Amino acid sequence: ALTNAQILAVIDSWEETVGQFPVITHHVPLGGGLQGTLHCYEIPLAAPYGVGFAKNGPTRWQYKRTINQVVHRWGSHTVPFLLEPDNINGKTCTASHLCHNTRCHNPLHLCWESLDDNKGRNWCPGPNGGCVHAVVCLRQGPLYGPGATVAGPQQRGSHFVV
Amino acid sequence: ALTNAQILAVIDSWEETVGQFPVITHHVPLGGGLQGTLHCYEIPLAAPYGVGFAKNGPTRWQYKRTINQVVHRWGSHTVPFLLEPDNINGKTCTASHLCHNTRCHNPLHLCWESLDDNKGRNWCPGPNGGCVHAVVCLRQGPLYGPGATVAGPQQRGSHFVV
Ligand SMILES: [Zn+2]
Ligand SMILES: [Zn+2]
Ligand SMILES: [Zn+2]
Ligand SMILES: [Zn+2]
Repeated sequence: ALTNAQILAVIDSWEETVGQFPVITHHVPLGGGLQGTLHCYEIPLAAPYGVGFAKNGPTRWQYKRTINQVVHRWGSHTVPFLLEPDNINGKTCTASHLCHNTRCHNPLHLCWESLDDNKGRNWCPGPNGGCVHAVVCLRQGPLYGPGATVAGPQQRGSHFVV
Repeated sequence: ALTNAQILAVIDSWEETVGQFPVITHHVPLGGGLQGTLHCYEIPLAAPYGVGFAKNGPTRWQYKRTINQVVHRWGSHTVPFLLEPDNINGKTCTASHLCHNTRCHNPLHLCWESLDDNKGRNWCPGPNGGCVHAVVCLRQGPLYGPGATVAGPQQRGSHFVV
């Protein structure tokens, strides 16, 4: 439908609008006890969201542009990757938040990968704690740690061996 | 509300029956380039599954016992933890497979924890690769690794900073 050149124009106007989103500066764990700073550019909570942006459900938004009378819509976080393959290993690529902040649309905080890869960064030790993700994590995952397991492997008799 | 004695009887009968489940030896990644050996006790693919066991949907089974003239049913993997709280402050406890093998019912391969703790093990480096789970993993998670990220963080202009 859209040529690569038209797509580039879409990504550029998207970057300009997102660049005006209010910035939140916060400190995050990088792994191994090291602290770092991130600058998230967050989409407003209420209209005005910025030209082309609109809510798309509970906590999702989409970017919409009408080109040559045809209406085009994209998930709000996906625009930076419109020229990239949209699947890998047979899995649909998703806009993954390295900052783990849903409202953030900073392209420096997003990557394009499968939902599984996306989900996993959540338990990742971080760039400074052992992260082995080829496209390195920006911070330690929010869910990383010992867990809260209430009961471990056990047996009353002697029927089993590990 | 079964007495403590009745519950012990349920676990004991469960253990004896699962103990007669065919034992499959799997060699799995431990992390750190090392491999280990696990003995999974797998529930048959079709009837007969074993005394007290029945299919409860796809890839799910139930264990039933008649106590005081009443049939009781539990998820086939939950029996080892019948004496433990079923939730911590509302957070539902789940039978988590440390061996990541659904058909396996080896109690030495199961732990009792929340869905999040359960999910996170999917990406753990393993017991020899840096696992930090309080209740240590028996192996490296199936999804652990560099991942397959199509595109990483990047911006075209200079509207953003990390
Ligand atoms: Zn961010
Ligand atoms: Zn990582
Ligand atoms: Zn097993
Ligand atoms: Zn672990």
